[PDB]
Amino acid sequence: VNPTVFFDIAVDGEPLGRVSFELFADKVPKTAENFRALSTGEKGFGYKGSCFHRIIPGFMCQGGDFTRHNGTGGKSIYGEKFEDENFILKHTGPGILSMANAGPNTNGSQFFICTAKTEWLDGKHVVFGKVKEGMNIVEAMERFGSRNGKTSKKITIADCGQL
Repeated sequence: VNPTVFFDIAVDGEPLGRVSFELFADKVPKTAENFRALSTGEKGFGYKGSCFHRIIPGFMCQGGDFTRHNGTGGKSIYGEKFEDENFILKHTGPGILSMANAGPNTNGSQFFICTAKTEWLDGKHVVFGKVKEGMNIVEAMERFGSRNGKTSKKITIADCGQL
């Protein structure tokens, strides 16, 4: 059975709500496992306390850079980077969870939650989960973004784990 993980989101330290995600371990097991373990922190590092550094309304919310907090950092549980596992799943609409990258085979810890259909990313970014509960909370987060992606308040993962 596919794992479910949660993020409790805060805005300038104030609780906003919870978003949960189904991870598609049945189709992208290596990529799902990376996100799962980073969400429980069981390897000794992970997403708890990290921020969403880039939020563009009508496109995506990007996070997962727990080492440099700005899009230049992060690392996977397999090392600094890992390969594109497959591209079976596509960017079909809001709620899709997909890996950020900087070229072929450069997955780390950064990810994005789509808030629109982003079909031009198909075959370039590995899709590995979807929002299960709390899409309304993603929509609320999105309002703190801007056209250039800077956030008007600090959006953090106050807690996270596996359900």
